[PDB]
Amino acid sequence: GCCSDPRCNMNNPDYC
Repeated sequence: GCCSDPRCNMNNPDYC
């Protein structure tokens, strides 16, 4: 889950 990761969430607007 990309939403759980702060960096993933921030850099992946399509993912989360």
